[PDB]
Amino acid sequence: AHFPDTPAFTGFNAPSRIECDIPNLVHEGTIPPELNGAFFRVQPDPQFPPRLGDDISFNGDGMITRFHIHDGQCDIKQRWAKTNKWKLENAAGKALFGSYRNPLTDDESVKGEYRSTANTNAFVFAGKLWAMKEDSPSLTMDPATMETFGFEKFGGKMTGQTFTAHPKVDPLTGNMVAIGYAASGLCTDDVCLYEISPDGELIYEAWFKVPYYCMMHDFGVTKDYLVLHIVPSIGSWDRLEKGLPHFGFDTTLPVYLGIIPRRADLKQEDIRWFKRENCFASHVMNAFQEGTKVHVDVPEAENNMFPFFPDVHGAPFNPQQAMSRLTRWTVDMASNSDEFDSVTRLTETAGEFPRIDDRMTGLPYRYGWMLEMDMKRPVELMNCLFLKDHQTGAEQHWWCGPTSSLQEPAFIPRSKDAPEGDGWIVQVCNRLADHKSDLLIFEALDIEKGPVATVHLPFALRFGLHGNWANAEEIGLAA
Amino acid sequence: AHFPDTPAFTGFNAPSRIECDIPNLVHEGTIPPELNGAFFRVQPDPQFPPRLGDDISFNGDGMITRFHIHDGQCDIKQRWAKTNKWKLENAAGKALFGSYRNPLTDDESVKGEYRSTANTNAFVFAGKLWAMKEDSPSLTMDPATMETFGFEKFGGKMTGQTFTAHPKVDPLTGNMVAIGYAASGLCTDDVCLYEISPDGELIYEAWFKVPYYCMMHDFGVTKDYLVLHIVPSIGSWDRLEKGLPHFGFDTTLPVYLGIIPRRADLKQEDIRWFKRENCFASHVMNAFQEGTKVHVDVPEAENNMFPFFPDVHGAPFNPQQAMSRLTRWTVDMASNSDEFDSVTRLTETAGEFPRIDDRMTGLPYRYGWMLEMDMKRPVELMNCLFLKDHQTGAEQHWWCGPTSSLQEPAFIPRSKDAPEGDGWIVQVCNRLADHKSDLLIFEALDIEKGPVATVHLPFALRFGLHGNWANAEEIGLAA
Ligand SMILES: [Fe+3]
Ligand SMILES: [Fe+3]
Repeated sequence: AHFPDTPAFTGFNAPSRIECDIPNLVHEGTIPPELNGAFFRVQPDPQFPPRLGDDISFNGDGMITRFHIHDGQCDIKQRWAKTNKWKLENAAGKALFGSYRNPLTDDESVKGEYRSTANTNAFVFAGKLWAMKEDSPSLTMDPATMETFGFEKFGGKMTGQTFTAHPKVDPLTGNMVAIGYAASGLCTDDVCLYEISPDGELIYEAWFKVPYYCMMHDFGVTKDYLVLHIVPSIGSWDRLEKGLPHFGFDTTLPVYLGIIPRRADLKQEDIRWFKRENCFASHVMNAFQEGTKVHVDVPEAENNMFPFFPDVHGAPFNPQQAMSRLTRWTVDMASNSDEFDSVTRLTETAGEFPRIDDRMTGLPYRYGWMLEMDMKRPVELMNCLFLKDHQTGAEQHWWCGPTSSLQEPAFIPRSKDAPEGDGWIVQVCNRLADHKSDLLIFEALDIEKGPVATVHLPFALRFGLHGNWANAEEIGLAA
Repeated sequence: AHFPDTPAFTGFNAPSRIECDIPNLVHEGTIPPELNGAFFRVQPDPQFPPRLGDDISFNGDGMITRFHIHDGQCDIKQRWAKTNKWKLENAAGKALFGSYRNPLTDDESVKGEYRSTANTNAFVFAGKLWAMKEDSPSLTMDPATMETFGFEKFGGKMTGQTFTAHPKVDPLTGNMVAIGYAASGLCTDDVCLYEISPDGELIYEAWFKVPYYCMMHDFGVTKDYLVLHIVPSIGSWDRLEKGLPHFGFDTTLPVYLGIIPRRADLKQEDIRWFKRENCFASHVMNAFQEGTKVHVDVPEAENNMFPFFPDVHGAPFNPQQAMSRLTRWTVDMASNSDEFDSVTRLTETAGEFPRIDDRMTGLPYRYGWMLEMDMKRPVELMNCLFLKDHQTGAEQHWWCGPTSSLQEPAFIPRSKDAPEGDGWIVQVCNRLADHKSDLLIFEALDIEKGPVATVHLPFALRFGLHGNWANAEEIGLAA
């Protein structure tokens, strides 16, 4: 394959496309013999050169990595998420879909096809692996063999056209809670709220409208509510006609937080929109209720964090204003006005990719992990694992050294009823000087001493998005 | 896996064990659209940590790489050669066989098992892939799927216990010509000569004895003769009992060249042994007859080339005396004495891994390729591809640059009846600074301009041994 000689396709961003199997990877330290399950993660990775001759990172085809940890060893299986795009392009021997979220650039042969790359999450639910991209229904896959099933529309009961890549699991029921924005077509202001039962059946789909179409990438869930931030990374057909990146950031628009009842009978008038000044947030650590209030913890930045989705008024990217710090947004459902009850920065540590012990989804919670950017460290940039204790305020940091960077952590519980945060953190480390990757395993509440085990891969993973652990019994692997 | 922190298992020698599939690898330049077939090569690569806690390179399990070149692209498939050793150790979850060519160090559970790692050649013949190790019958594999069949003993017609990893194909018949040394058991002086017809049936097996047991790694074949050099890298049960490496070099023993009739009716008295002073040679570029003479071209060194098989009298390794240069050994079957007719250095270029256009096997020939060690080049060591023209004397060199090294080249003919050397050279390049490998494709008689195509692998291969091209119709791949 002849790929462009551009930054998105070179160096750390060289196309990989490795499908492989390796058991018993070379490792150092002690892999807890308690562990029996697998960590799934996804990397965008282009099957073919892009039609335009360049592209962005968020547009590579989804390649799924599984790290099966058992018997004190770690194995790898890596396979493509075989979306309709993947299959059509594979059969044609070339790219047929064009630029990111831009159907105007697709070959005529694939008009009316799902454009999903399934490249944003590798999530386990209802005995399936969900390879997820927020512009289409989720793909599903067999978590044991990693074969692909297809797109999931729940027996026709899902009528929305899209499904999130940030599903939540409510611990009170085991339901998956999801959204789909642009639900009636590209750039529409319609959103669906979905709840799926543990058996994988759609329970309900509820439609509503938002203040403006924008990237609704993530959200929070509480017992009673969907908690939906409205942040003006906006897109439009006009942008696409003009050849611009689908999204761009508008610093002149307000930010909202919508509190939407988790109810099949939802009506637009049931929703409360709280309003604040322009800022940027993408991911949700967790949300929870307290009295008549809703709290959501997000990495908040002063301005846009996506250089590839630029300022709509032509301003150059501002890295300093893109620094994000975990911040609690609180709204009171009993309040008179639409003002937030409070906005409170929770740490001065800059970071992103927030995670919790997912058994605390929607509940008051003590611990949060993030990828941290510590710009004071020497470097030759997400260079630390960070843990925040909301009860005491305490912070832990672990630095991966001067020639490495880190990918999103994932929490592994010791047992179903173990206390919050009792378990391990796993995360990919990019060993950039060695052009390879490690899988690191930490004691989840004692990270400063470093990983208790380091699993070496004999090749490099690419930049990853989201990932998750599941125990073996949830994914068809050996007890 | 916990591997030793020793040079044989670290850095470039880190265990890989990658089984993978990647079509349409990222590449630069122009892959000739004429090419339609595959290059197979083998790397020793340990499935498990060694029993002793250290080992040597020549003892890793054989991992087979196939580069399928077609339609102007290159694909990779990499799979283990599943020897009985591989299978037994895989089932046990640990190493059971011990040190190199040393049955005394094996677990009792595998007494009486073939110790083959099938790690020395990946050769195509009779519709099969032969994964070869000279201490046992060859393994065979499906060249299309790369599944393993098992060990080949030709319907019981092979009674020798071993088979070479340097088979030759006689162009006059299409027969495979092979030897097996230590044919009646470890360290014995018995050798078999075998010829196999193009259909894969054993034609004959002929037994003879050699002046002394030694590493009989390679040999030449002419129309009438097996041409067998006797070089004193010697082994013995006593060495093994004393815990020494199986082989060690004895500078006090003479070197012989045996001329053995290619005849099922061979008797010991039919053989002529020519004798010369101590020196070292391992590989054969080619052998051929002229009148009553036999010529064989070998990389000759003054002393041992294997530091891991040390001088039997305790001398430290001498790298200067290990420099090998292509040299013609000529013997006259009509001569009165046992002296060589002549020994003539053919180049001052130092190198090894000699190859020809294999359609010239056993015949007078014009071209030879080698891996060259040019110690005058900057380096931050096999660093050049070398081509010798025996007709004009001309030499070509291509240097892979200051941070790379090269593996064995293989010649690809343009067509069955194309002239000698009309075609391409393929070879793996170790891009050590990038911890990855390239496959290089050269115009076989115009190498100084560099490769016409460079195929990037998204991972590193390990040190390789021998490899071969076959056209698609010889290996079950698409026309
Ligand atoms: Fe995300
Ligand atoms: Fe050899």
